[PDB]
Amino acid sequence: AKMAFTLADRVTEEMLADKAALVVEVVEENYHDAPIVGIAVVNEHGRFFLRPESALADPQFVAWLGDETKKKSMFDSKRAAVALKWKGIELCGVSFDLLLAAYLLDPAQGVDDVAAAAKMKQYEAVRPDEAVYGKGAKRAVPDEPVLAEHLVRKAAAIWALERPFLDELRRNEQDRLLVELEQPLSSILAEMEFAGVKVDTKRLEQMGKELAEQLRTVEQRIYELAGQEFNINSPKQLGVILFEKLQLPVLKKTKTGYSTSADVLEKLAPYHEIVENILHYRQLGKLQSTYIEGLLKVVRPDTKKVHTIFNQALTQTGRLSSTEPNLQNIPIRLEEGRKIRQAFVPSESDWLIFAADYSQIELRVLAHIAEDDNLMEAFRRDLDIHTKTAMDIFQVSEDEVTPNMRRQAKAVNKGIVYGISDYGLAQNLNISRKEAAEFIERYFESFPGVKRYMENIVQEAKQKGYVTTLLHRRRYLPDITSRNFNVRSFAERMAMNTPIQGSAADIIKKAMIDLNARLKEERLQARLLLQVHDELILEAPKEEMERLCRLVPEVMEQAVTLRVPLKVDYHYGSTWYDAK
DNA sequence: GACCAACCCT
DNA sequence: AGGGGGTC
Repeated sequence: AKMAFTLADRVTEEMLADKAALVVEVVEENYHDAPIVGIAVVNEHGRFFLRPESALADPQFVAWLGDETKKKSMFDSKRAAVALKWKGIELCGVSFDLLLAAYLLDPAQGVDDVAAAAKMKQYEAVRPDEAVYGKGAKRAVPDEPVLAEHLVRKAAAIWALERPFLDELRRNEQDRLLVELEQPLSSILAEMEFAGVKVDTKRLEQMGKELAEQLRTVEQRIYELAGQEFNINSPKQLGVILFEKLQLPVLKKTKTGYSTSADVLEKLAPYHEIVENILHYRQLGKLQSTYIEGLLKVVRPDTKKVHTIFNQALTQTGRLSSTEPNLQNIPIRLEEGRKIRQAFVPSESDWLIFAADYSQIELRVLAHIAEDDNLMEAFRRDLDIHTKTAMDIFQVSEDEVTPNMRRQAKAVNKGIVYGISDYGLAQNLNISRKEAAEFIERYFESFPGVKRYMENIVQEAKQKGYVTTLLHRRRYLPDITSRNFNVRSFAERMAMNTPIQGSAADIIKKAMIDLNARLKEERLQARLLLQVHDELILEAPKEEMERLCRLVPEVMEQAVTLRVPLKVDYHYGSTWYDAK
């Protein structure tokens, strides 16, 4: 049903109204220095398609994109913004972003294109991107006539839906969450990704060579112990050597057949010398293949930086997500892996990396929302919460809390936050189910308000159909009413966990917005680089380091007021690794 | 190209 | 709790 639209040869004044639906199409998944293939505008005066080359050599048009008074509605404005930044062009005045609007309304829907959003409000006059571009190897930009129609249909759909979405957002009391939190956050994220993080490639390469040598050493040793040669990365091949040939005990079974997971092999270490070498092999293999080679692929040879993409509209809890590369899972737990962080360096000379992290934010949030007196009081005293929990479940004095008692108390705390069952805790603490249920029972005696909260929250999700966060983020949990025990059980755990994890997301988001405002007021050159759930990473001049030590934590700490204080720790140094 | 099993992070 | 090579 051909939609009417002008395929313009040049930009005209009536295309630059102070209110428009704009589509700036970037079909590359990774939008960094990626082409723009089409522009559509839809407004009071009609519907228009433009060609980038024309539209972007045009001062009038670029002035308009840049103009903050001229208000745009879009879908995934960060994608457009970053693609335009790589071309030296600024995008401002995005008053409404449908992708973020749909995301707040229902993360479960998985809305990843305009069509998905449109179905939510019964609008079907737009095609799914995957249908116009195909998928995988057949991904292709179409001919002008087909492209032109699709862009305009998305612009047109954005035009039609903004009011319907803002109405529902308002009804959920999520309108401020879109306009004050997520949409501003999108601009800060656009800057972060474009700035990117500088990498020392020679430092990486050297590490690759050392690993290479060590992998060969341990690999040969494995063959020698095995008494033959086999592919160690092959489950089928490794299982045979471990369980048929060396006759090691079959502790666990996979769908495929044999389980060679770490927690399994560690149990088998005593029987044979070959097990410890294999775990080590894999550990090394993992760093070489994922983190050295995978990183060296994505470094941009020109700028010497990696430029991640932060997904703002993906997780079910309101958290961010990072890809190409993921900088939110760089090794930190074992020193061998941790060293990788020495490869991440400031972008200018005489600058330093500055890391700031919240301390036990999830448990602090639980205390606040649960209103547990015993937990509130623990954090007001600034105690060690795991040592404290140990004391309370084991009924002992600080003097008597052994490292094992702590480790155990800690596991209980995570479990409460993830809302696990006696079985899950038993699996984690490697103890009997009865013992696990004794711990939990003890925990709830020590913290009755937390118990009260878990019961009440499951009941509220049952009554309302969703659970909310502090800043009115929302998550629907249909399965909570399901008659299957396992499906219902999982729903209840989400019921318990989401307001904790989700409210923590909200807090750090606000901190990021607040922090940005302060950095500008202060006219500081410091800049945000990464966010890893409970921490922010910046780079700034050595001269600016002392000020940031006061400023960054103050801003993060005052983001919200709760019944307990928030606590931030910081460090800085010449590399990410040294900011410890 | 799609799954599985494995291992990285908060 | 939430994410991010081998085989057929």
